[PDB]
Amino acid sequence: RTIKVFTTVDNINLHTQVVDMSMTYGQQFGPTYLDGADVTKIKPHNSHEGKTFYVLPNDDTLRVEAFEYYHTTDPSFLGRYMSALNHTKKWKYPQVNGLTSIKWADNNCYLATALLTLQQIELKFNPPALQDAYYRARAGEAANFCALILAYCNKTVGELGDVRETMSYLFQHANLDSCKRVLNVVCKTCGQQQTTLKGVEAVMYMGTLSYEQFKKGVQIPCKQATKYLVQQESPFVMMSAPPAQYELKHGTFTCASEYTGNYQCGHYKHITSKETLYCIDGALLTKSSEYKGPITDVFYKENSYTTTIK
Amino acid sequence: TIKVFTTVDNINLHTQVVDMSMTYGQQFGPTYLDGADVTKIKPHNSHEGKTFYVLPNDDTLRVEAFEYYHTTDPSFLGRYMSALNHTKKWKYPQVNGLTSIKWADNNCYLATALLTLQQIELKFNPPALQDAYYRARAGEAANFCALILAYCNKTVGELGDVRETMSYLFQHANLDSCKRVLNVVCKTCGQQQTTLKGVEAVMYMGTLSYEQFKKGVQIPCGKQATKYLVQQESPFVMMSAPPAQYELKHGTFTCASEYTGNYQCGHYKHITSKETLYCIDGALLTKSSEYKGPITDVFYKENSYTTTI
Amino acid sequence: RTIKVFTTVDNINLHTQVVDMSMTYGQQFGPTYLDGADVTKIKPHNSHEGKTFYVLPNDDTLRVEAFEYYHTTDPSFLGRYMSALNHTKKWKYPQVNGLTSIKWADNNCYLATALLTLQQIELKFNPPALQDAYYRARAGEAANFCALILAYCNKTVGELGDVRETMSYLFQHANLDSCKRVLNVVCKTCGQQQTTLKGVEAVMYMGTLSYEQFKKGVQIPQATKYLVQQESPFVMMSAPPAQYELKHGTFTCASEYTGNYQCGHYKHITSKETLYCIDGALLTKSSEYKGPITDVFYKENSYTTTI
Ligand SMILES: [Cl-]
Ligand SMILES: [Cl-]
Ligand SMILES: [Cl-]
Ligand SMILES: [Zn+2]
Ligand SMILES: [Zn+2]
Ligand SMILES: [Zn+2]
Ligand SMILES: [Zn+2]
Repeated sequence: RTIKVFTTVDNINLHTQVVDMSMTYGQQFGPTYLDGADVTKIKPHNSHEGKTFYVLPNDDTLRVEAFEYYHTTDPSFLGRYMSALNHTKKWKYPQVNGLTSIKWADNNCYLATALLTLQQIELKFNPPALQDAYYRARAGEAANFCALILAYCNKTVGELGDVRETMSYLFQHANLDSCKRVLNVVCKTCGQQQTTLKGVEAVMYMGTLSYEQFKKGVQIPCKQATKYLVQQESPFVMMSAPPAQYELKHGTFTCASEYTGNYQCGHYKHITSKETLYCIDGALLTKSSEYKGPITDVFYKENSYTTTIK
Repeated sequence: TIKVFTTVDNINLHTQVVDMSMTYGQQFGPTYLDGADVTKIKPHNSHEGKTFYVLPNDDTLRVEAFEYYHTTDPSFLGRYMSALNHTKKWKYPQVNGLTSIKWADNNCYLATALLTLQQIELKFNPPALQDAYYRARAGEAANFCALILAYCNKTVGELGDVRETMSYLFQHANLDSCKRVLNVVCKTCGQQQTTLKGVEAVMYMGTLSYEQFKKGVQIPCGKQATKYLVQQESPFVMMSAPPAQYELKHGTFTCASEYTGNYQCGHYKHITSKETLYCIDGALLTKSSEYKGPITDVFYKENSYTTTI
Repeated sequence: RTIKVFTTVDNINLHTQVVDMSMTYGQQFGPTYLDGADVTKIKPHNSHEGKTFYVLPNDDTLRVEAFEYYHTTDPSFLGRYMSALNHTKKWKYPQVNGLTSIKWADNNCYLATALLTLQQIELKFNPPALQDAYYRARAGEAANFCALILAYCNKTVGELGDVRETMSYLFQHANLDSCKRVLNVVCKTCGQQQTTLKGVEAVMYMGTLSYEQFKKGVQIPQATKYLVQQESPFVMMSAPPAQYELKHGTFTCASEYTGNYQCGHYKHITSKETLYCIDGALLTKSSEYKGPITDVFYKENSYTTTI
């Protein structure tokens, strides 16, 4: 006695199947999932009739569809995505001041901070899987998008996390090709040193948080040199620096990432500049005319910059 | 070959003659020795006449398992044995009459559950859980903990919630004959009374004070309303609320659950009302005439209540 | 279409292999690793030609080589070592005041504290795998050594840890056989009680941190406990974390512990020309130190009491 169901790797190309009720899913399909739940070792139930089941690439049709949708060969990917998903579908994604956040759960403050930021910067993912989920995230269905993020960064639920690290991995799969930065390092001894970055390395800097400062001058070892921004072409810039007490002034930035705690007691909050300043702490929300605290990331809007130096 | 026992329940022992060359796995599939996964190792000497947990791989063991555990989930044993392998190394000291746990692997929430379960009238429907619950009260609380972790799909080290844990456990408790009746009075939308049975009858999330729950509580309807208790029939009630500063007065409650810390830095302590107030913090024990602190659960003794409203 | 690679369990006995490009590694070898990375499920790539791959003991040659090198029959060992390794190779091991530390990651403060201590106390591992890695640790390549420690102690990455617990498991595999301690407990009621410990139990004590005090007298259920004879290159004095003042050059190194439950942090203090506090990649100096200490290591050759 057999029933009718669907298998897929992308949840777009559905493949029609007739499962033997006695035999388990695993026997027939190998690794098999039902909205994250690993159903490899259980046997086809009745309620399953005409439901969609994620399976592993175990033929050429599914090996293509997978790579086409996910832009990855890693045969562990689905496993960890489905694992991640099984948890993230039980997380709460409340609307907070227009934005999909996450109620705090499983040290996920860094995923929340990522998710709030991604809704406020111009960006387009190269993988369909990521672009699709990024749309349905902004809507309010951000479970999938989170699972994919955890998957793409090889993180697991409960694992501690870094916003800046996560943004980096995600910007690999963003279309940032036409983004461009030009930096110049002036020592009176060793002369000049200019660099021309494209892609991810064009938008991210680790050293200071103030973008205005980054244009004027920044002191570094070669004794000391002067680093400044020559040309920036990108829709945003991310300015990261080791967490330090810093005053955020309204409307001088897009959003920021706060980090209290030191080791495994570390917590990210998200600050966003709107009509006034809002601090998004998962499901909780504060307002002030100005903000002071340990900031580690700051995002700034940009179109085209050129410096008035030499 | 040597003589050993396989079982799924550790009650029906099945006599076996294991080939010394071949590993356990080859002969039995997944095989465990007090939690330790011995699927890949070969029968040793010291094993003679020891009891080994195996997976349901025939109809005798498929029945015994479901009869004892009240679940068909073929991952259950795996996670129970995994859990067990750790919990058998935990310390379970007696603290003011009660089996606690020395702090280990973020287990403060299991400790708090365990201390509570010893102070509220309850009967588990699964034998596995009832059996272990008896041997827990005695002092052998390793198994009971493993089963709790198992039944709640938690793993060791995983952060935990007392209230969430109690809920999952009360699913397998016999609470059928428990009954609650609640009434919500708005001057706009009139009256609204509800008749809950089972788990939903004993647990409430909103406020900690049981006395206040009988008088009145304010909630949204585009207006706010008045919620009060009409009838309660159960041996205890659990009053949960988001952790908040609250004053515990001696002998106005059975036990409580305290929660300090915010994100992954959260700690549960257990407070119990006896001749005075005792705070059980794993293996540590304090006493005061009164207590003030962030409480999130309070348990109250009850037989039968009816309101004069 | 096939390429040439090497399989091994010890990375000393290399076994030459010709892998089918279509089939994955797993199909051909079972569990297969490339510097920790589990490559059981991926197929032989291009870059791999003439690289060394860790495999599981799946014949008697590799079952011997493994036990010879690791001194353990636990058939899970390599799995967890390679798993551990896959993370520890991404950790930073900076030099700090002469010593290989670790930048903080995955609650690893206790591994850092162990590692800093092991560089400052005379010790020899019985497993080759551990001695080999302990040399390459002191040099600066401490990824392997850490993986092996995590492996040998049945810990995983991110798992919370105890310095004293870790030292114990490690001293099992240290050659401490000729180490010896003699303790005497004097009650005016129940008379005298002396004990003769050898091996690991000879160097470790849980009760107080002061070695000088341990020689004079210590009160227990009361009675008086004192050290009669000590023969070992170091002693470890552990006690539940408590405020304690460290005086320069009265000890080798210590272990600090702030925090209570899962918020606990180990720092390492070392006595050199002055006092240095190693907190992973961070470094402090003071003329004196006061803080919650739980372990203190002392240099010793041969002690005998005048009591
Ligand atoms: Cl947040
Ligand atoms: Cl507790
Ligand atoms: Cl350290
Ligand atoms: Zn210069
Ligand atoms: Zn109303
Ligand atoms: Zn913490
Ligand atoms: Zn005595």
